[PDB]
Amino acid sequence: DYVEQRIDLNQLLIQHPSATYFVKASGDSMIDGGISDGDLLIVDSAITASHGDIVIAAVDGEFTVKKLQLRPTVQLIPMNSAYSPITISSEDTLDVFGVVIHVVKAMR
Amino acid sequence: DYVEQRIDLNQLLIQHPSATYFVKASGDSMIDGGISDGDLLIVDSAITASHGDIVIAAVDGEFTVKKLQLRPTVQLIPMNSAYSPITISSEDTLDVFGVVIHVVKAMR
Amino acid sequence: DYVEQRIDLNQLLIQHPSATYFVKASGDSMIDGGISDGDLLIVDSAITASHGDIVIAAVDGEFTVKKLQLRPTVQLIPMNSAYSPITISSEDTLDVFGVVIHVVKAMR
Amino acid sequence: DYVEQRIDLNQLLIQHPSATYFVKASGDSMIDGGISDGDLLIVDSAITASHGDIVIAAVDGEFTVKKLQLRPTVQLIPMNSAYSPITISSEDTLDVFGVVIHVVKAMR
Repeated sequence: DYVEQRIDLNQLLIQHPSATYFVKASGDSMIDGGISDGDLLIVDSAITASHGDIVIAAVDGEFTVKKLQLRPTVQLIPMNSAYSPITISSEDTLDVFGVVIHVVKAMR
Repeated sequence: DYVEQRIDLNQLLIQHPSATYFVKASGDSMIDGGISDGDLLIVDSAITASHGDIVIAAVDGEFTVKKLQLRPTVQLIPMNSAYSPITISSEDTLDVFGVVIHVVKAMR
Repeated sequence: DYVEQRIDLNQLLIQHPSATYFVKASGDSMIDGGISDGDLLIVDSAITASHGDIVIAAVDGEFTVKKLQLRPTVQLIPMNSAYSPITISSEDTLDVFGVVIHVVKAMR
Repeated sequence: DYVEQRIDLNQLLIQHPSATYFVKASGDSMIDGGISDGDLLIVDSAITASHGDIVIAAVDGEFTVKKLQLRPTVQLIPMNSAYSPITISSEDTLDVFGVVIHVVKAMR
């Protein structure tokens, strides 16, 4: 007879469970990226950030969810035409805490 | 000492696990709604559809993910200015298979 | 005198009316099975799928009408020599929505 | 003759340099604790949080600097009579990112 394999979102969405956590998006600096105020960002800290990845980082002691740009220069760029990029020069401190792998949007 | 309580997406996102399943969105008839081609739609079939809910439905034997409109007339309307609404008259058969509660977008 | 008992297709073809629905076949992956593009598949969801039954299922969020194979391994196999079987391994999710009990072919 | 051994703040203040970072304090929910808006909090993530420790934590996806209370119940309590405690029940998710070991106040 057939057996219904019940849905398991951790197996489907999470690769490294012991290093995965969720951060709630704030503001609309990343709306064009699909990230809106209130959404859940599933963050994996066991994977190393690359050019293009959206990361949870701390610039000069302040956290933000931005798109990592390593070339031509290290920068944290938004995905909203109204916001401006953040350059990471030598007097600044960049700290990446994980790569956002999924965005969970609620509908009701 | 303190002990970390690991993330559990099922507890966080699913209410009726025995009647919840995921459908993969197709095309872009629902982009303004936040649903894009490829996204996972978490569907709950244990809740009854209401006006405004985004549902997985079959109209005349063909499946679709659309927004249910019961007033002023029963219709399945997209969320893309380029697509047109579907009226459900008496010669047509509507069949709702569940309400989309969350959209999981991947960021790689 | 004789009384003509008018034809009633629901009584003749449908066993569980409250759980029976119709899906329109797509493509020709099941032509050898007698299912062709456009035909109506009368689906009963109140009956549990067995080896050999033709089912409406969702594999990784995508719907299909295929023949259920449980032995020697779970597989969704077509009925067209040109199409290839689908194995349902542990990283995959199978979801059966009902057993096709009849096929309605139109003639004009 | 005598040779002066220059000051080194890392040797003096940091124990695990590979897991130490600085977070800039926000608001005044922790003023009685000596932490004021703008101060640098030197955070060590290589040490496990205990009752009484001031930690950098994320409750339901939102970051905060609070005092960890494990007894009688797990709570995140401020150090400002005007703010109220945060209980961490089962429907809530606590995530500790490190213990604050020092507060650097600037005098200009």
